[PDB]
Amino acid sequence: AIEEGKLVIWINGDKGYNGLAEVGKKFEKDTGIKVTVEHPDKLEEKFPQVAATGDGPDIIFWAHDRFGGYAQSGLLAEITPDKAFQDKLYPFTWDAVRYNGKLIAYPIAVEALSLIYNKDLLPNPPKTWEEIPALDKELKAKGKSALMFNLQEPYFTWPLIAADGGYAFKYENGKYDIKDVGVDNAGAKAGLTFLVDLIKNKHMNADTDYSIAEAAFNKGETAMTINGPWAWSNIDTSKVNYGVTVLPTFKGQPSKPFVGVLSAGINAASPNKELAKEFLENYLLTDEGLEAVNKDKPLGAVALKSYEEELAKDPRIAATMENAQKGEIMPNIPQMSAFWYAVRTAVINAASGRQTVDEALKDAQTRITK
Ligand SMILES: OC[C@@H](O)[C@@H](O[C@H]1O[C@H](CO)[C@@H](O[C@H]2O[C@H](CO)[C@@H](O)[C@H](O)[C@H]2O)[C@H](O)[C@H]1O)[C@H](O)[C@@H](O)CO
Repeated sequence: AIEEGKLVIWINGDKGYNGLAEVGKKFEKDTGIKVTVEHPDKLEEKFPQVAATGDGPDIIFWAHDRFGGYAQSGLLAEITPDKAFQDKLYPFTWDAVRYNGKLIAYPIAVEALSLIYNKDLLPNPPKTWEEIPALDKELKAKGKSALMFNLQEPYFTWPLIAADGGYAFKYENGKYDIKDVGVDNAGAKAGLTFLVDLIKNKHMNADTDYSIAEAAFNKGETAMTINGPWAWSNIDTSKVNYGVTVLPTFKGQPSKPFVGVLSAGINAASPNKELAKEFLENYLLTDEGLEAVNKDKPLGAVALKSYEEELAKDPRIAATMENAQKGEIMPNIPQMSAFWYAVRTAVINAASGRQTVDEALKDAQTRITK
């Protein structure tokens, strides 16, 4: 039934747990309360299991969308940050941790796709998607392509599809309307058609995936790619001179990438909810706290305004946030899963010629609203 008087924190092995332990150290140094950081295997699957029996960690870190299912089972305590603290974070990040009208976690980091370009091949990247075909023609004359990115996952193609109007679920007043889905509308239609046209016109290949695109950019064969902060470390080793900027606009409208927010939830069965609040609010979500973690392993962009403004000195992080604010938080409802699978199938089929754009989207829409 969770031990009282200390804090047990669970965070994934690919995050800065060592850096976080540094924050726990200061917490114990000031309060005399011990903080233990653990990163068990398959922790996202373990948490709902142990938390269901009134056990598990006091605090759990994970992408915000997975917290919707946890909150649905009443695994997370409703947090109580005052207005002063709420003003400390970007407002859109608070939307990522709200379930059934209640705040159930503290936003920590922000991640979204950005346009990654090769400064030596394209020092002045295109501001619009419409400009890409002509650029590809010019680059192809050199044996290079203009753009290569993962076309197998809807997460990567959606930014373009949503640009002129596509959307997963209408987020009206604090909640998502599962009856209002925007996959089979005019905007999504135009976006997908543009994508399909790039393929038909030989500017992109329907088979291009993550690994294919990554190697191409890393070897200087393509001038641009679309990826997240998680991929930077795999480019840095490549030595290629790259930059990260805002995604291209389509029909004059900004691309709208989905946003993932690393969040920290408090176990509903924790008898240390107040200690958790103190740690998260006044130790972790401060410039000194986030610096400790970030310095260990990059968080990318962060939810805390003050520190983000400091990190933004890195154009890659600034671009990450610019795209995120123009994007949409990933919905934390069960239906979002149906959205991913249906749209994944629609884009694949439309790109291969298996389905026309109209039928692909209509079919996706019809299944998502079921
Ligand atoms: O290939 C590396 C990625 O898995 C990367 O995660 C990022 O990209 C995926 C998309 O492939 C994002 O997943 C989201 O979107 C897909 C639909 O395309 C859904 O099936 C997922 O449920 C949804 O989360 C992911 O959010 C994004 O971080 C790496 O894992 C990276 O996170 C860590 O190296």
